[PDB]
Amino acid sequence: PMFIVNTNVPRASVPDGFLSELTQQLAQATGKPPQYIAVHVVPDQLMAFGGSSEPCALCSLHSIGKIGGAQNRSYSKLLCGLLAERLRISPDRVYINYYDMNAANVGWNNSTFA
Amino acid sequence: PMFIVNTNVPRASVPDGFLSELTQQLAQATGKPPQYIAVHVVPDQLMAFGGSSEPCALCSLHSIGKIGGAQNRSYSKLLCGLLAERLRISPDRVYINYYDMNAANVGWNNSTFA
Amino acid sequence: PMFIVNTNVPRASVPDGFLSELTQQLAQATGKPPQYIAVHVVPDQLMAFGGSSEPCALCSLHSIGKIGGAQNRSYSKLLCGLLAERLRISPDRVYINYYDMNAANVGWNNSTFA
Ligand SMILES: */C(S)=N/c1ccc(-c2c3ccc(=O)cc-3oc3cc(O)ccc23)c(C(=O)O)c1
Ligand SMILES: */C(S)=N/c1ccc(-c2c3ccc(=O)cc-3oc3cc(O)ccc23)c(C(=O)O)c1
Ligand SMILES: O=C(O)c1cc(/N=C\S)ccc1-c1c2ccc(=O)cc-2oc2cc(O)ccc12
Repeated sequence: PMFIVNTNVPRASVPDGFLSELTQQLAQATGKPPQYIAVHVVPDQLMAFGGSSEPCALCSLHSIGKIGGAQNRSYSKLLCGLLAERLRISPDRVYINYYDMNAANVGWNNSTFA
Repeated sequence: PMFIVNTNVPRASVPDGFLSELTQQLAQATGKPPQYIAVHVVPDQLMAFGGSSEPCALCSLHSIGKIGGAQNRSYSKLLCGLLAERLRISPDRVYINYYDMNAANVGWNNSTFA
Repeated sequence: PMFIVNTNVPRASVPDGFLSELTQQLAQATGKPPQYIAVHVVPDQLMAFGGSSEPCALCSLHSIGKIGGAQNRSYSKLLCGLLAERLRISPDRVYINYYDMNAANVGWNNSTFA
């Protein structure tokens, strides 16, 4: 998986170990080796949700395949829970866009996963 | 809808209240309340368009329906107009990628929309 | 094409002229005029790949056509090669998401490409 979180929460409010925790939790949820997991947290953003710049997040979760999608709900509970507990963002001010990529459309190590 | 603008315009030339302006304009364009509108503006970016570092933008509009058909062109007129008038970016140095999301691929508030 | 690189390598490591280099290399690889190419480099990011904060990147290449099995493999060697040589990022710590955009779904200059 590749998980990206864009948030207006400041850098100082992102706990030490947060990328580690995302990685470990994504490994547990997908059941796939953690060595392939990419995580990206982007704090201090100029963002609003519902016209308010209270804490919010816009996220992306990319997975590689064709039959992917069934775990989206489970991921939403997991990831909203992490953003709430760690970054103090209300789950109702988070969107997570899920993208199931074709292997031929993901590059890695000089080629693609096709 | 979720609207994201990445630009090399500096933060100081982003007007005060610009997030609210985007939200309001999208509320009018959609005919739906501001409540579920998310906006994200990213200034100060290292960008080039056409080999030039004159002001430019790369944008995304994600919507669960409410796009396609003649709506993408209408959005482009609205959103290029706003970026030209407020951020002083030439419309010919803006790209906007439109994404018609499936509700099952959008997470929010611990769940997904379908 | 539109090429975006998100990386934890510092801004201070990005060579002067890297945006121009990416623009020219993309032109020659995709066969598209440099005048239409957008590049966006985002350094200093809070990222991990495989649980490690060693240099890594998450990239996107959007194109209206010119995306496919064989083309993407070639692009991956080219783009990993530039990230390795210029930014010192190992190719096995890079993902590139390729998006074949329909012209109807790309806004530009107050309108869309189709
Ligand atoms: C998150 S995106 N986890 C992840 C990343 C890469 C891979 C993986 C492949 C996925 C899908 C494929 O069709 C082929 C894959 O091949 C490899 C090959 C090597 O060497 C490493 C990883 C992948 C997975 C995965 O499911 O295997 C998961
Ligand atoms: C921008 S992304 N505006 C937005 C976001 C979500 C929703 C909305 C749904 C949209 C599409 C669906 O198929 C189902 C939706 O269900 C809900 C349910 C709840 O509780 C809140 C919002 C949505 C809208 C929308 O206009 O309804 C708009
Ligand atoms: O001509 C192209 O293949 C093209 C390539 C681009 N490169 C990266 S995203 C961007 C845009 C276009 C293009 C473009 C691409 C597809 C299409 O159907 C129509 C197009 O029309 C154009 C008109 C113009 O004045 C300028 C460019 C286009």
